[PDB]
Amino acid sequence: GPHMATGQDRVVALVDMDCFFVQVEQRQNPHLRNKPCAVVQYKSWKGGGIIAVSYEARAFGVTRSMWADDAKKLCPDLLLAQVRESRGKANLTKYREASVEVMEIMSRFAVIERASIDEAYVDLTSAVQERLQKLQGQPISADLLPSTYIEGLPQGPTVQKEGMRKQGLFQWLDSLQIDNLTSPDLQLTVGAVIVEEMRAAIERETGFQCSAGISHNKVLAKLACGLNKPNRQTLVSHGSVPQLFSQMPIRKIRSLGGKLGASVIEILGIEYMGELTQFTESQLQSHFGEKNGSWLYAMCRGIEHDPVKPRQLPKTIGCSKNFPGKTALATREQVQWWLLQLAQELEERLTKDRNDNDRVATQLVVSIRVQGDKRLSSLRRCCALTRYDAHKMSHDAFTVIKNCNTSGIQTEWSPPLTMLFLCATKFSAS
DNA sequence: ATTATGACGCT
DNA sequence: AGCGTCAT
Ligand SMILES: Nc1ncnc2c1ncn2[C@H]1C[C@H](O)[C@@H](COP(=O)(O)OP(=O)(O)OP(=O)(O)O)O1
Ligand SMILES: [Ca+2]
Ligand SMILES: [Mn+2]
Repeated sequence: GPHMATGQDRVVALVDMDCFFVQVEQRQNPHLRNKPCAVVQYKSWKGGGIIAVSYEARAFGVTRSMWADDAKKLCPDLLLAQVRESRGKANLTKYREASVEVMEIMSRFAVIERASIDEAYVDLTSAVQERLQKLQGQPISADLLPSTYIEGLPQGPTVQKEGMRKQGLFQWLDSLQIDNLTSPDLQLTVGAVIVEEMRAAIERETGFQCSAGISHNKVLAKLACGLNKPNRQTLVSHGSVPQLFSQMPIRKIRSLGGKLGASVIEILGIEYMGELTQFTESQLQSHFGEKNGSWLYAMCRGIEHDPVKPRQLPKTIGCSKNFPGKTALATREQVQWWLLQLAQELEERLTKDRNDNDRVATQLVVSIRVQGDKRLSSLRRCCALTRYDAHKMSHDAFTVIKNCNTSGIQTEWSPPLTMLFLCATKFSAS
């Protein structure tokens, strides 16, 4: 009862860019705006691989991971923008720089945690408190929430989508108790007002649209964000959780989309997140471990305590390339040339990072894959990163991997390498 | 031949 | 440390 924690202590948002790489290309090339279009990397093999898809193109069934030649079968008028190639490889610099544009705007409102190239968590608890006091107990007008959905509403006692949105928003606002400054529902609502402001700022200052989730923790905020995309935001209240989770496949919750989630389903014989409430914490810990068990017990009740970490910059800077099928590297000269290409991109990015962010990487991680292994990485080795010099880094990378070569002949490389990966890690202030 | 990343957990 | 998982 009264001592039962409800995980309503924080206001957390997740802001995620809509079809991000496509918007970056659409800003650059107005011919692509408001069109079925996708971003592709490489081209020779099956037209290139799609990595981002506009919502117009999704209507035709175009998806990520599709070959462009195959996407064209679904959508003959599909427009394409290609990822830049430098030093023989895809180069994602344009999108990383566009990401920084957005992250720096978000950071004006609150502490953010960079969660991917196109999304960040926001801890809005303090900002909400401040806005609540400037608000002096006045009601919140629907006009302040023009793109907000309230998950679970409307309910009870109609045709258009925007009509439904407003109906639900009005039910929510009509029920709000605005003279309690510690009401979690009110806090979420004020959070949503701030996120409208944040999203407007992002669009005004970059041209990019985004969606957002507002809830009491990161997992619910992420889930919320996806419920109404694109260009909308969704508030998931604590009270909405039992109905929301009652038909929510376990795999939809962040961290449960893989083997652990499959094991929860198989071992317990359930399908939906809500069904987890019928197990004791000890039961869940017995199957999934102490940490996962406790996390699942709380999470299926809408409760999670993972903090929004104050980190805007990536912790590592890496460069990787696959060499599939017959392109697998089979000579020492090949392996060395590509290590140099990777190292040259890495040096460029590291040198910029040092100037921008007052830090230096101190460790170089080298990873490779060998033909026939279908693990992502076959082998990882580290060495000291003491100078931002591509020839040195590529020589050092070669040194730590050269013994992987089972070939008798020095020139030849066996078994052929199907992936190379250089990663700069362990940053120190500089 | 579903590529190029990036964070965090386990032992 | 080196490997595995999950993610976008
Ligand atoms: N598996 C991947 N491989 C390479 N790049 C990816 C992959 N997944 C995502 N990206 C890139 C391209 C995306 O535009 C960008 C952001 O990803 P993501 O948020 O999942 O989708 P999205 O922004 O393209 O559309 P959405 O509107 O559904 O969020 O990151
Ligand atoms: Ca996105
Ligand atoms: Mn994303």
